[PDB]
Amino acid sequence: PKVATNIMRAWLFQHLTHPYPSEEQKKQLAQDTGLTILQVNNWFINARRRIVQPM
Repeated sequence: PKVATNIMRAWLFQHLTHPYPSEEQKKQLAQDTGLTILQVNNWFINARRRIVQPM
């Protein structure tokens, strides 16, 4: 769980200007994390929603 989260957090911070992984990138992250494409996409939707949310 921690490893998977760190994989996607590292990718996110390396792509803050365009935090939208392509279909191929989603497949790479799913392989590295052990998550499905659906789960990977959900994690990034939530990440982008929480970044812009107010305090």
